[PDB]
Amino acid sequence: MSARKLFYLGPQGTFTHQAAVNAAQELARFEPQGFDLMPMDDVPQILDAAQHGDGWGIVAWENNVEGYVVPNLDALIDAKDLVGFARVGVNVEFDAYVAQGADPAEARIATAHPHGLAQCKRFIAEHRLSTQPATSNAAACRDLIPGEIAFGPAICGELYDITRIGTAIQDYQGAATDFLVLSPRAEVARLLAKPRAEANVEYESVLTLIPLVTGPGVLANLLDVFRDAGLNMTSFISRPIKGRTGTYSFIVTLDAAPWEERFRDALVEIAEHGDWAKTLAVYPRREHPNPPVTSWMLPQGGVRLDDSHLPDDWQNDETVRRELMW
Amino acid sequence: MSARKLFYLGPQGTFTHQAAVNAAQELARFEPQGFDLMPMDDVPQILDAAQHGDGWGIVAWENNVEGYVVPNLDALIDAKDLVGFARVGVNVEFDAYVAQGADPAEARIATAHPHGLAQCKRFIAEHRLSTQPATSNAAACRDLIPGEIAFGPAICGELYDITRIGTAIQDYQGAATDFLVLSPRAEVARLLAKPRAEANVEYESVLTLIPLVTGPGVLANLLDVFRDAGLNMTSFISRPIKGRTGTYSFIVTLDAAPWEERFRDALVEIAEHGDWAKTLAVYPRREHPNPPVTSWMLPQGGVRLDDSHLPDDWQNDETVRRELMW
Ligand SMILES: O=C(O)C(=O)Cc1ccccc1
Ligand SMILES: O=C(O)C(=O)Cc1ccccc1
Repeated sequence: MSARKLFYLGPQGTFTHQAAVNAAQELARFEPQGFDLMPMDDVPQILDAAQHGDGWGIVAWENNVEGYVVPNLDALIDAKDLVGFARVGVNVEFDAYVAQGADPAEARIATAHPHGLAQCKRFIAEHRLSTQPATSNAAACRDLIPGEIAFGPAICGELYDITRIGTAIQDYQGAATDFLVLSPRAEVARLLAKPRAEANVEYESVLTLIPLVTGPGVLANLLDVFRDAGLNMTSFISRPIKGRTGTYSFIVTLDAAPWEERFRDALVEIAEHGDWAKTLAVYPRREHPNPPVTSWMLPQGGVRLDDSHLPDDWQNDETVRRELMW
Repeated sequence: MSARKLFYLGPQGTFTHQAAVNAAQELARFEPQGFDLMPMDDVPQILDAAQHGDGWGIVAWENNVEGYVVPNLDALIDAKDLVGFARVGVNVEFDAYVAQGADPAEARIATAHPHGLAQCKRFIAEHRLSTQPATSNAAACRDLIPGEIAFGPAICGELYDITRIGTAIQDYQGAATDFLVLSPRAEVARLLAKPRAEANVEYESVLTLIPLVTGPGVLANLLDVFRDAGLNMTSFISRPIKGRTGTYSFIVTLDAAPWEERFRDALVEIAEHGDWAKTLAVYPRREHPNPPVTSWMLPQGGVRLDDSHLPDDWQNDETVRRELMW
């Protein structure tokens, strides 16, 4: 009858804690009696407790500015019995805090994890603060005393007796981390019985593929399979297999559920070629902004030709030579 | 007549400082009068000074455990006039240090950047140390006083009056970061005149490609071009174009120089399709370990069939259903 435990990277107040709160909200219907959010010291302990069946884990997956959390990716790849079934986002915003009762004019020190101080340079500038490092942004907000300002997640203001003096004060606008919720596979299959039965098309999957061949053409031959099946991808990365340099796996995120016939037929083809395959996550399809190509702002330099009216002798232009280095 | 300046992420003692030392050695023949290694506060300042023509920059590129340094990747993508021309590695090993004259039995505190303490857990355990955070591992070794042990790069022992008591004491064996050396493009083209003239095949390139089309098949059609040209890839990642979600660029690392005819003909084809393209780096080809496929150790679970003798009704095996979630 107990609350479903949701294990996240501690301590209390981290962005991963916020992710757990968000997850508990979106997943409320799966666990009517609610969730018990439990901080853990690290990610391997989270996976272990999830895989033992004590509850669900939530782990940072991808940030749009910093990329994948590669150790988490690698750990999920090699888990014996976990799969992702929800993907939740947390905007990376830092608030500024003082110890309750402390006067902000008297703060001379900014405290946060060094990566947090790096994201709040302007604020530190504008307030003439020195910097002191903390083990985490959250620990900084926990340990606040007068004469300091801590930078941390919005959630810290809920958890500790601290006074918010600044909201979303970080330099960069628009960074966000996505997190996956993880559970043993049989449990998830059951949770997915209805959409699987309804052949619901509104799902995304994350898949790892290892063609057991090397050399030119291996990835092209693989991806032709997804093309010919009409499967759209939204993220792709190559990784070594278990840190071994010179080995190659591929992790794809696609706009399909593995029960869809086109997906099924792709995987049959890939598996019958001998490639190793594993589905790492299946979760409801997020709605992607689709800014049109004609509105895409391209990076500086580079070569771009008008495909319907090509320039003459374009291959020898000095600027082309520079950008392509040929 | 001066030393060539080499700008790296400060302060003195960082792994990036070690990378600069390594770079100065491998590149000694380009600058007979030697190098002046200059620490800078951040990467954008490094790129700026490189692009202004004050000297060369060196920036962290990819770590095998943590992946690409995505902000560095993105910054190079958008530079107006920089290209990489050397790729140097630094093994991630931490040494343990005490203030000169201090007795190691009396150390009660370990100091490092939190990511450094996280990589040296066992040592901290085995020595009954509490932990204190520092802004960087290097800063920890700089600021050493008795009763502390700092964890930092080998180079710290050269730069500060500190006594090494432990060598490569970190938990994980075998992590390494590669760094790129950057310079304006005309300068690099000149540096590459000989191998370009000799049509030297012993180079690798990093390339960013942006097909100006969306939907299924876009990447497959692109990569078919590299297949048909016999170009082998060793790394691949998708990225948003300038943080914009729903836009897509691709960054490939390949075993060819852009002057090679097969490479040239690939890029002609890609450019005449309308895709935007930019070469981010060209540098001597590193020798890749090529462990044979039959020796590849695969991750736990997953589906792998014997391609020459397939199992019967394999698509309905309970274990298959679990690993693929269909
Ligand atoms: O080819 C497709 O499926 C596309 O949508 C392009 C793509 C491919 C892989 C990652 C991101 C975008
Ligand atoms: O298809 C090839 O070129 C391969 O070598 C496989 C591959 C592709 C992309 C990144 C790493 C390996």
